[PDB]
Amino acid sequence: SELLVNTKSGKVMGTRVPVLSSHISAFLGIPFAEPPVGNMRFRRPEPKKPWSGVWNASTYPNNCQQYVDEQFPGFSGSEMWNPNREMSEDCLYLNIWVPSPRPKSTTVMVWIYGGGFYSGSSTLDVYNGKYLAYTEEVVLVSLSYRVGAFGFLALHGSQEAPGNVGLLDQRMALQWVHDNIQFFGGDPKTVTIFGESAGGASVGMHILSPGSRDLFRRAILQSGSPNCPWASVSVAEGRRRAVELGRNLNCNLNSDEELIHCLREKKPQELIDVEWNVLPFDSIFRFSFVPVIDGEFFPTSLESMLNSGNFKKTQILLGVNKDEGSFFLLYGAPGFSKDSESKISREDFMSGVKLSVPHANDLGLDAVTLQYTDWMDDNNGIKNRDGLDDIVGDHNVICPLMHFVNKYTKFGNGTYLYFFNHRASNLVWPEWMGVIHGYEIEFVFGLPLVKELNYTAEEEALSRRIMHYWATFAKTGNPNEPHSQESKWPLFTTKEQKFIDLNTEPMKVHQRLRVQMCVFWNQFLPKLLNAT
Amino acid sequence: SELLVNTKSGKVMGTRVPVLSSHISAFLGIPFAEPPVGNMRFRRPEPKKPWSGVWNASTYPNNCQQYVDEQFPGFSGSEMWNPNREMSEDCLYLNIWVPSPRPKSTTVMVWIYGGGFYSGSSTLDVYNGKYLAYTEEVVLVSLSYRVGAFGFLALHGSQEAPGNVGLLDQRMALQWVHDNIQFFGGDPKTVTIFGESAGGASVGMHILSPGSRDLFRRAILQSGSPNCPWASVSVAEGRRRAVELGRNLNCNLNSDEELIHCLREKKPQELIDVEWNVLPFDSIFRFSFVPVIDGEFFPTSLESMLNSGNFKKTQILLGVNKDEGSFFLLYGAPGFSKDSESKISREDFMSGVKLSVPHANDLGLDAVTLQYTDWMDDNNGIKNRDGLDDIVGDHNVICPLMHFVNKYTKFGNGTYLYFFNHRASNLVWPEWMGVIHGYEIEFVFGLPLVKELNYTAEEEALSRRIMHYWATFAKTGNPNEPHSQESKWPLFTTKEQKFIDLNTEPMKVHQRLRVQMCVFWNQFLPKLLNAT
Ligand SMILES: COc1cc(CNC(=O)CCCCCNc2c3c(nc4cc(Cl)ccc24)C[C@H]2C=C(C)C[C@@H]3C2)ccc1O
Ligand SMILES: COc1cc(CNC(=O)CCCCCNc2c3c(nc4cc(Cl)ccc24)C[C@H]2C=C(C)C[C@@H]3C2)ccc1O
Ligand SMILES: *[C@@H]1O[C@H](CO)[C@@H](O)[C@H](O)[C@H]1NC(C)=O
Ligand SMILES: *[C@@H]1O[C@H](CO)[C@@H](O)[C@H](O)[C@H]1NC(C)=O
Ligand SMILES: *[C@@H]1O[C@H](CO)[C@@H](O)[C@H](O)[C@H]1NC(C)=O
Ligand SMILES: [Cl-]
Ligand SMILES: [Cl-]
Repeated sequence: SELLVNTKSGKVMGTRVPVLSSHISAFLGIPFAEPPVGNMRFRRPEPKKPWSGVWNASTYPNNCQQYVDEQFPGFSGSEMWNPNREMSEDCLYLNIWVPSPRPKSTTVMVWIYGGGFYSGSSTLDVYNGKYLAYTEEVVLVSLSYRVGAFGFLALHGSQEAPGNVGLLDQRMALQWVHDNIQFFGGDPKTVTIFGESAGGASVGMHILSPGSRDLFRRAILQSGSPNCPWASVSVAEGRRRAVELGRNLNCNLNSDEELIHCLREKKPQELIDVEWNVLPFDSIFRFSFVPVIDGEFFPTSLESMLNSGNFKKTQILLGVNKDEGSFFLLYGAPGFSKDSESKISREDFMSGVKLSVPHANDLGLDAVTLQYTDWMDDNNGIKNRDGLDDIVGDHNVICPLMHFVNKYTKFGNGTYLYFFNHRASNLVWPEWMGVIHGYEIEFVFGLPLVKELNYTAEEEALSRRIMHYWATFAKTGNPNEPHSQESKWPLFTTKEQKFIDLNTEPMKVHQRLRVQMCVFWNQFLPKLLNAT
Repeated sequence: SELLVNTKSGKVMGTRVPVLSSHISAFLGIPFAEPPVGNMRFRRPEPKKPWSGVWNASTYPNNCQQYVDEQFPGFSGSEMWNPNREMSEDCLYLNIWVPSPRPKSTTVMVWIYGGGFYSGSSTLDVYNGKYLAYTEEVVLVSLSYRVGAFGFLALHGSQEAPGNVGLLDQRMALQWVHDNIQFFGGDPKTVTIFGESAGGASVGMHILSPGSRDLFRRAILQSGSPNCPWASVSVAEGRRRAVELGRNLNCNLNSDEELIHCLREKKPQELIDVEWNVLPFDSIFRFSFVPVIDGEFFPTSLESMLNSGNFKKTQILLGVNKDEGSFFLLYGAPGFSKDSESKISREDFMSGVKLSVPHANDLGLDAVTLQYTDWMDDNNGIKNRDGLDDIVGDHNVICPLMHFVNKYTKFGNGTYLYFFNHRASNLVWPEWMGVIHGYEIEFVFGLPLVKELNYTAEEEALSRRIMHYWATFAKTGNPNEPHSQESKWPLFTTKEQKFIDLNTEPMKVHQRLRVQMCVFWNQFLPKLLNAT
C-alpha cells in the first residue's frame, strides 16, 4: 500500500527501513533505462521498457563498472568510496527514500554522485538517503550513470559512441523523476539536483545544457563546477583518447565503426585495466573519460555560454572544502604518506607542481612556483606541503568554482556560497590532509546523527544545520528560514561577494573567497599560457 | 705651507676652513682635465696641462651644464640638489678636504655624485667633505664629471663622440688622485670610491672596467648599481638617441661628423632644453644620456662580465633606502603631490605601473600589477600608493643591486650590505615619501653633527655610526672595529645573505633583502619578457 507504487513503467514494491527511532519507505534499485550492454555499450541510453508484475525494490542495485582503488586494502577511509555491490554494465537504476506517512507533494532532492567521472556508486553508506529524508521531510532520490569509457568514450561524429552518454544517463533519471516522482509523494516542480566532485560539475552541466534545464528547479554544487579543468575535454582530445584506448587493446583503428566494434567485444575489466594509460601527461586530478564539448549537449564553449547568460536562471547553493587537494597528492605525488606528516622537500615540491599543472609550459610552471613559494623560507617542508595542497585545490576546485559563481551570479536569481572547513573528530586520515575532498558529504547526509559513528555533539548539530540549509534551499530557494532568530546566510552578490564558513563555530561572513590566487588562476595564468 | 702643495701639474693654494669647533684644510676647484669646450665637446677628456704659478684653490668650481629643476621654486628640499655655482662646460675640477695637521699617508675616500647621469654637482652643501674628513681622519676628495649629452652622447665608431666620456672624466680624476694625493697626505694604495644613485652605478662600472680597476682599492655603492635598468643603453640605442637629439635641433643627419659638427655649434642650454625628448617611452626613472655598453669601457655585456667574474676582486659595502621610488613618482606619475598624502586611485595605479616599467608588454604589466595588488582591498589608496612606491624602488634600485650583490659575492673578497630605513626628524618632504632616494647622503657626510641643522641627538649618533662604518671600511675592508664590542655588521655571504638595518635603533641582522620581490624582478619577469 504505502510501499506499493504504480509508476508509468510498471509497479514497484519498496521496503520499510528503520531510521533513528522511526521508519521511512525505501524504493531501491528501480530501473530507469535499458541495460546499456552489448551493442548498446557507449550508446545513448534508451528508456526502460515497461515491465509487468511488481519490481522488487527492496535491495540496492549493481554498481557501474569502474576502476577499484586498492592502494590501502581494507582501510575504511578509502574503501568507503569503492563499489559495495557487484559491478555490472547493467547498472542504470535509482533509489528513492520517502517519508512515512507518504507526503502529498513535497520537495525532491536528487543526488548525483561524484568520482571524477571515472568512479562512483549510488549505494555507498555515506550516500544513504534515509537520514536526510526523515529529518527534513524530503523525497530523496539517488541516481546512477555510466562512468569511465562506458559513459564518456567520445568519437564525435559517431552516433554509436557520441560522448556524454553518462550525462545523458543522468538526464533520463531526471526525466524519470519528472514523470514519476508524483506517485511517491514528490513534487516534480520542486526538484533540486545536488552532487559533489563530478556530481557537482554534472549539476552545473545540466544548468548549462538546454536539454536538461526544464527537468529540475534549482541546484546545489559541492566541490565541483562545470568549468573545472578536469571536468571536460575537446572533441579532438576525446577522439585522441578513444583511439589510444583502442591502440592499448590491439584494436583496428582504421574507422570509428571498427574501433567501436573492437571495444564492444572487450570484457569491461579489459577497458578499465588500460583506462589511465590514455592520459596525455603524468598528472594528478586528471581523468581519462570525461564530458566532451560537443555542440549538442553543450551548444558552444562553456565560457561563451557563461558569458552570454546561456544557461538556466534559478537559485544555486554551492561551495568548497578547505583542503581539496590533499587526497590527490596522497595518491599521486612524491613525498606524501598516509602515515607521516608528509613534509615536502623543495625537489618534491617542484615535482608536485609539474604533476598538478600538467598542461603548463616552463614559464607557467615558474609562475605557479613563485606564487606559492615563500622565498624567505623555501626549505620549510610544512610550507611546501601546504603550498602544494593549496595549488591542487585552488587550480582544480576553488578557482574554477569561483569563476563559475561570479559568471552565474550576473544572470541568476540567487547565489549562496559556503566554505566548509571542519575537520571531523573521528577522521581516519592524517591531520596534514585537513578538510578533505568528499568529507563534507557525511555531514550533508546526516551521518553524525548516528550515535554509533562517534561524532561529537557539536558535529551532530553541524550536520543538522547543514541538512536544514540544504533542504530549506531545496524547498524555497533560500537556505534561511524567515522570521527565524538564527544568523542568516547572506546572498552572494556581484558587488559584495559574501560567503559563510560552515563549521561548529558561530557563523562568520567573509568576502571574496580566496580572491588573490584565483586572479592568478582565472586571469593571469591563462593569459600567460595563451601568450606562450 | 700646510695650504701650499706642489702637485705634478703645478702648485695649489688651499684654504683653512672651520669645522665644528676646529679647523681643516680645503683645496677647492683643482683642475684635473683640459676644459672640454668647443671642439672638445663630446670628446674623451685630456689631462690638464701643467700651469706655472699658484692655482687658487680657495673657492668651489663651476658646475657642469645640466637640466635644473624648477618644479618647486625656492623649496629647500629640491633646491638642495640644484647647481649652487654657475654652470659651465669648463667644469672638470675636484675638491679635497685634508685633516689638520696633514697626516702622513691616510685613507682616501673619493665621492662620485649621482643624479641619473643627467645632473649633479660636487659642490652641494650635502656633499661638504669637511665633517667626514675631520671626524674620521681621512682625505676626502669629491670629483666631477660631464652629465647629459655632454658626458654621454654616444655615436659608437666615432672618436669625436664615442660615448662614456663622463665615465672617462671620473677615471681621469681617479688617475689624478693616484698620481697626486700623496702630496696631500693621502695613501694612493688605500683609495675607496663611493657614490650614490648614478655615482653608485659609476662605482660599480669602475669595478667592472679593466681601465679603472687599478685606480682604487675598494668601493661603496649607495642606492645604485651598474646593472640598473636606467644606468646603461646599447650602442644602437645610444646612437638612436643621439640622432634624435640632432633631429630635435634641425641638424644635418647624413653622417656622424656632420651631426657632431652641428651639435657642437649649439649653446649648452639648447641641448638641455630638448634632452628629455629623445627617451623612447613615457617613463619615470629613465634618463636620456647614460653609459653605453661599447666593447671598450665595458669589454662585454654587464651580465657576462658578472657571470664570468671579469671584474675587480676586492671588498664592497653597499645598500639601499626603504623608499627609493617616492621621489620619481612625485615628479612624474599621476596622483602624487608634495602637499597631500597622495592616496592613489586604481586608475592612477595602473598608469603608474606603465610609466614604471615602460619596456614591458601587457602580459608583463599584468604580472607586475598582480604581484603588487591586494585583491582583497584593491581600492585602498594607501596600499595603491605604497605598492607603486615599492614597484619603482624594487625595479630600479633594490633588486638590480641585489642581483649585483649576489653575483659579486661569488668572486669578491668581502661584501657588507645595509638597508637604510630612518626617516629624518627634520625632513621637509611629506610622510608618504618615507626614506627617500638620496636622503642617506646627509648622514654619510655628517650633517647631523651640525647643531643648527636640528637633527636629534639619536640622529647625530647614527651619523657618527655611519661615518665610522664607511671610513673604517675604507681603511680596512671591514666596517667593524676589532676588539670593540659594539654589535658586529656581518659579512654578506652567498648562503646566509645577511644584512643590517641602519637606523636609530640598535642594530638588527636580517637575511635575504626583499627576496620575494627580487625573484620576480630578477628571474621571473625577465624570463616572461624574453619569452613573450
Ligand atoms: C599513481 O597510480 C594511480 C593513482 C590513482 C589515483 N586515484 C585513484 O586511484 C582513484 C582513487 C579513489 C580513492 C577513493 N575515492 C575518494 C573519493 C573522494 N575522496 C577521497 C578522499 C580520500 Cl582521502 C581518499 C579517497 C577518496 C571524493 C570523490 C571524488 C573522487 C574523485 C573519488 C571519491 C569520490 C589512480 C590510478 C593510478 O594508476
Ligand atoms: C616634468 O616632467 C619631468 C620631470 C623630470 C624630472 N625632473 C627633475 O628635475 C628630477 C628632479 C630634480 C631634483 C632631483 N634631485 C633629487 C635628487 C635625488 N633625490 C631627490 C629627492 C627628492 Cl624628494 C627631490 C629631488 C631629488 C637623489 C639623486 C638622484 C637624482 C636622480 C637627482 C638628485 C640626486 C624631468 C623632466 C621632466 O620633463
Ligand atoms: C683666491 O681667490 C679668493 C676668492 O676669489 C680671494 O679672496 C683670494 O684673495 C685669492 N688669492 C690670491 C689671489 O692669492
Ligand atoms: C679574502 O682573501 C683572503 C686572502 O686571499 C682570505 O684569507 C679571506 O678569507 C678572503 N675573505 C673573503 C670574505 O673572501
Ligand atoms: C633650527 O632650530 C633653531 C633653534 O631651535 C631655529 O631657530 C631654526 O629656525 C631651525 N632651523 C630650521 C631650518 O628650521
Ligand atoms: Cl611610507
Ligand atoms: Cl660567500
